[PDB]
Formats: sequence, structure tokens, C-alpha cells
Amino acid sequence: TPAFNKPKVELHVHLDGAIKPETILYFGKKRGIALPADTVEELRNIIGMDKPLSLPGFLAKFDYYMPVIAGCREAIKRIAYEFVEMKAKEGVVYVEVRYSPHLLANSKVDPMPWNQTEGDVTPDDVVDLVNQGLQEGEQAFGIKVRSILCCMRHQPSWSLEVLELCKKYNQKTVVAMDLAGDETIEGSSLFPGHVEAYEGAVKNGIHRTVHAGEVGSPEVVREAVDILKTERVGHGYHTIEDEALYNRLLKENMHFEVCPWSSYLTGAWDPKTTHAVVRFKNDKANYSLNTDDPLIFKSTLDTDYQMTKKDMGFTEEEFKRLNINAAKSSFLPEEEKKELLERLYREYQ
Repeated sequence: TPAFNKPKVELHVHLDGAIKPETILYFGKKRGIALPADTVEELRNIIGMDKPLSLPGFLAKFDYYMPVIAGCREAIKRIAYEFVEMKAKEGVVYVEVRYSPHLLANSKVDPMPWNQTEGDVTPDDVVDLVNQGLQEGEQAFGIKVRSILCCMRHQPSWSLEVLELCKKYNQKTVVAMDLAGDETIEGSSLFPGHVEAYEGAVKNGIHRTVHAGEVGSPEVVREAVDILKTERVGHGYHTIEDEALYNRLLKENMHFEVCPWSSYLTGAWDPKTTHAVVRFKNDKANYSLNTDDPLIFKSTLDTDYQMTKKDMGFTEEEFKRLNINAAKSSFLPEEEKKELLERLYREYQ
């Protein structure tokens, strides 16, 4: 019995953290690349988490399977296709899915991720391949899907390139740039490559989101906002530890991309305290609900809606409010955005 059985908008979910175990197993066998398990079940149970870990334990889960997807054209297009399939079944009508094109390439990329052999798949290739899969997904499942390209905190040397890729594939299907990875890499918001890329983004009207305040202090949110010029903050739970900053962002109508279930398993929320999102609901904050990494968190959007309903008092009305807010905060050009709001309102009747 699903918590919100109506159209939803998702703004924060990683393609490489939302792949079917079956597809991972398939490509592991086909390529003859090692996996940590040999059946869907056990794969799902070693890759997945049912208990909170630390951030290093969380990120480590990717090492398990990334090697079988990365460098593989067929897999890249396929996981993007299958991404749309999964979400359409979740009752999502618009979603922005994000990934690092560099992390799936095996050519013209340095350092070489996952220790791959030089192949022929460039980070440009990657974007194209995800575009094709998502576009095919749309044609097949009938929901709207856009992509966001992630800068990686530890790798500021890839950032200007991520910006070129958002420019080259603008709206087809790239709508924005993100900054993801290890948030506690001290002073990393200020690495010249990220700073320069975000400045390049502001100048070219390339939309901007920034992972901040998931585990970082509110300072890291402040940097995202005042230095990187972000339009949305990924996570941002810790923003409320700074009354002034928080209240500033409320008034500017900052968007917080909230991942309830995720925040629990990454240990980014201490379960013994009120979730930050409860404060967001009570303050009429602008935020969305997101699965983040459904493969690793063994979840779908419902997990998150179920969570906030059973545990945080969320009502049909608030679910409605927040998806309308997510629509308005989406990175869709003005006309498509009006169409989305138009469809939500008709379907919330």
C-alpha cells in the first residue's frame, strides 16, 4: 500500500547508484570481470546496506560493481534505459538523474578509474550513451528524464571538462552540473577547478547544484551557495545548524534535495534526533524527496515517502506541496517547466 500513489518529481538520484543487480551480474559474466557474489540475491546483499555505515563504507560499495559497467557501451546505454523503466514504475513523471561521465569512461581520462585497460569510451562518449538510453527510455515508458553531470570533489582536474559537456549536450539531455563525492575533503569547494567551472557555469546559464551539508558543516553549504553560486543544495541537512544561514536560504527560497532513507544509511543523520526534513516541512521550506542511490540503499521512492509518512507525520498535502516545489526548482527550460506544473495540478485534482 504505497504512501503517495500519484505523480512525483525526483531531482537527486545517481545513475551509477541505481542499476539492477541482474544487469550488474549480466555484465560481470559477459565481460569476465569479478564480482563479490555470483547470484542476484547475494549481490544485492553485499552491494546493499541495511544498517548505517560511515561515509567510507558507503562509497566503497561502488568499487564492487562499477568495474563491470564502466568502459562498456552496451551497459552504459542499458543502465540508462533501465533507469527510466524503474522510475516510470515508481510513478515518477519527471526526473533528473546524475552521474560522473569520467567514472564510466576508459579512454581520454586520467587517472584511469577502476584500474581499467585503455579502451575506446571517452567521457564524451559516456554522455552520449546515457543520452541515447534515457531518450530510448522516454520513448518507451513515457516519462520525462533529464541528466546532470557530476564534478567529483577529489578530482578538480575534471571539472572544466564536465562544464564543456553540459554545454555541448545542453537539454539533450544535460540540464545542469553537480559537485559530488567526498564532502569532507577539507576546503575542496575552493579547489580552483571547481570554482572556475562553477563560474563558467554562471556565465553560460548552465544550471548548478552542489552536494553540501550531508555530512559537512553549514560552512560547506555556505560555500556552495555564496561561492559556487549553486541553485540547489544536495542534502543540506546540516544547514539548520546555522540559524542565520538557514533563515537566509529559506528567504531566498533555496531548494534542498532531501534523501531521507539515504541520510539514515550513510550515517549522515543521527537517528536519535529529529530529521532535518521535519524542520523543512514545518518551515514551508523548498525541498524535494529523493532516493539518492536506490541500488545501495535497497530502496525505491516509496521507501522514502513511507518513511516520512510513518515516522515524520507527512500528509498527502505536503507530498503534493513538495513535488510542486521540486517542479518549480527543476532545471527545465521555462515552457517545459510550465507543462510539468500543469500536469501535476491536473493530476492532483
